[PDB]
Amino acid sequence: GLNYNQEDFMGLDRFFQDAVSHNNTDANAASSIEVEMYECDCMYPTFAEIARRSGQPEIGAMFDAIAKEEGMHAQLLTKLYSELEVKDSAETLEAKRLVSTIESQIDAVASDSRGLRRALETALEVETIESQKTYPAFAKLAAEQGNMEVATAFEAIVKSETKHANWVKRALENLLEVA
Ligand SMILES: [Fe+3]
Ligand SMILES: [Fe+3]
Repeated sequence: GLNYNQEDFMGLDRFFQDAVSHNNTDANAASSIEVEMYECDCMYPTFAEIARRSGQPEIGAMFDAIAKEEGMHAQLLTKLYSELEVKDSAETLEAKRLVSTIESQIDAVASDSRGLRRALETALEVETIESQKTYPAFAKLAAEQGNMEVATAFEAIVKSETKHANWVKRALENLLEVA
């Protein structure tokens, strides 16, 4: 065989960040807020710039639209936990550093067709994990704990992240269709 799994081109897969599981729903909300704001603030704007600089403005507009919706998810949870003090974990700080190293190479990243391909594939990876695993698990726990309002919020976030996965897949299919 190859003898190893190659890491993705330019480390773009490490843009994906997952919320951390806890026993307590306030802490799951805090972790979600953290990650969703990182995607709103940092991840998706960077993907949008890769798209634009690759000559793909429509896909860039999609990433800008998704970014705003990640902020909506965070703001719903903030409304429910008004007093929470959310801080970036080590892993979010590392991801923000990575974002800044791609920004300072943005021209090279975009000029290679893998830049945008891997950005879309990383978006798909997070939207998949969020929609199918992480936020269903948070919704289930919140319900178990009798926290109906927060369970309902996570169920709405699940719906939205599922939509994003669909958007991203359709965009990937078109990106890769030349004609
Ligand atoms: Fe998200
Ligand atoms: Fe999303």
